[PDB]
Amino acid sequence: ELMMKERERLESAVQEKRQQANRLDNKKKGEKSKNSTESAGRLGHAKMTG
RNA sequence: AGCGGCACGCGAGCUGGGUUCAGAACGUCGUGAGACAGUUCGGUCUCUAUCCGCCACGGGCGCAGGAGGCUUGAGGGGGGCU
Repeated sequence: ELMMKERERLESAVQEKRQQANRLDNKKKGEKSKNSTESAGRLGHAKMTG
């Protein structure tokens, strides 16, 4: 009952590949709905998404 | 009641609403410290311009006797609506 518990757990933290697919949402030309809130202009030391 | 470039023009010209500095809470994953382009309320922006560039006003020797006065125009700018 643990291998059907502690492996259902494992296949739902690989379910946070969703923040990979938001940069390419429509994947063709996503000038996306986060590209006006970046502050990443070489300074303002901020953690990137990758 | 246009489209586009000018380091997605412009912070040694000004603002700091946005997002991702330290505080705190909701949902969700984790036994746990913690975490999530998922949401929410708070958060320090620096008196003296050396050199090119620009806007206005000056000091010398020039135009081959020393001075006053009125002037032409090479060239360049502003103005152009409905």
